[PDB]
Amino acid sequence: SHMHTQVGRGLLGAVVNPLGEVTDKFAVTDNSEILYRPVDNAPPLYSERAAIEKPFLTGIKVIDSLLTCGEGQRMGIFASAGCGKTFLMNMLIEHSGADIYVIGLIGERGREVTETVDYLKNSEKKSRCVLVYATSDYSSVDRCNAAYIATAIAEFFRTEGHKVALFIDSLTRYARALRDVALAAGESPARRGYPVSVFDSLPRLLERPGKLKAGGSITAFYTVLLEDDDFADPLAEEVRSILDGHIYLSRNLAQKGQFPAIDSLKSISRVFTQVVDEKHRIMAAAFRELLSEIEEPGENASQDKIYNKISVVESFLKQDYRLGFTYEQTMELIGETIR
Ligand SMILES: [Mg+2]
Ligand SMILES: [Mg+2]
Ligand SMILES: [Mg+2]
Ligand SMILES: [Mg+2]
Ligand SMILES: [Mg+2]
Ligand SMILES: [Mg+2]
Ligand SMILES: [Mg+2]
Ligand SMILES: [Mg+2]
Ligand SMILES: [Mg+2]
Ligand SMILES: [Mg+2]
Ligand SMILES: [Mg+2]
Ligand SMILES: [Mg+2]
Ligand SMILES: [Mg+2]
Ligand SMILES: [Mg+2]
Ligand SMILES: [Mg+2]
Ligand SMILES: [Mg+2]
Ligand SMILES: [Mg+2]
Ligand SMILES: [Mg+2]
Repeated sequence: SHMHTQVGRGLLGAVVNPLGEVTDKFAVTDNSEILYRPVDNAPPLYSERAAIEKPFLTGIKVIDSLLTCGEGQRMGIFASAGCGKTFLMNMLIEHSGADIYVIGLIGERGREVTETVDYLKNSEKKSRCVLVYATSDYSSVDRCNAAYIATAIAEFFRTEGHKVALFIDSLTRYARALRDVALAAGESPARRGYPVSVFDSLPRLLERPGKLKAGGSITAFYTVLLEDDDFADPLAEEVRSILDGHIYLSRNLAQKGQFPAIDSLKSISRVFTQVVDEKHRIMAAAFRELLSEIEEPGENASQDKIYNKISVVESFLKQDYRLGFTYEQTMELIGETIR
């Protein structure tokens, strides 16, 4: 729906339901600025936008080296359901360096909200974070406003000059509420269940981040559930065309317990070239080649030479949920791999 919510620095630390009223806190802020603002703004004008040049730093070896984000980039995260997803999302909030985090949970169960709120309660970031949510027992309309409230909230801190990270968990549940609305209103399913309206409403939502000439950015990570194929779920093909790339979490890698379960084969930052230097571009392309050739101890046979590179590769890609690496560390460690 078309609507107004609360924004401001008073909301830092807050949990916000799909109306706009705080229902819990993971932190207490000393500021109490609380303006009332529209939930459905338009994207910035092409004349208002900065170019994407400086990286968004996550702290996660495998994205900061091979899928570097740009401040103001809009990134997909494609994952089947589970922890994998929320393991990666917890790290982005932990080991990135954004000024503010706005997190929008859509359509999950109540336990899934509580888990995020407990995560937040134990994050040093907790004072820089806002959480909007809509569980599955709320209505289609309310699930769509969660997305809008959370963007709306991220938008305020952007005109106040902050570098903002935005997370929408399940775009595919945004979009499904979006359609149950359109079908309630009485509209004809075009594409595979979905009124043509939802796919013209999508660019408007997704182009409201990121970076502005006046200073202010919203880098936006957006989740997409993988349940069936590009024929059966139209979203993935559409979301792919509108966003600036995508991290693919792998079931195969997860089912072996490689975490984070990122298939760099299937992932791309579309702003890579323009946010990392030519040093990087090369070393990164190196490593990908390496990965390709590993496909082709235990413990004393001179096969040893194999196992010890698999194990620096596997050691580089794996990361402990508590550890953030900075550019240098990441870049050093990747150098130490291809020599
Ligand atoms: Mg609506
Ligand atoms: Mg950064
Ligand atoms: Mg890593
Ligand atoms: Mg990055
Ligand atoms: Mg998956
Ligand atoms: Mg999983
Ligand atoms: Mg998952
Ligand atoms: Mg984690
Ligand atoms: Mg975690
Ligand atoms: Mg995420
Ligand atoms: Mg803004
Ligand atoms: Mg948005
Ligand atoms: Mg940003
Ligand atoms: Mg989907
Ligand atoms: Mg598709
Ligand atoms: Mg776009
Ligand atoms: Mg893309
Ligand atoms: Mg790659």
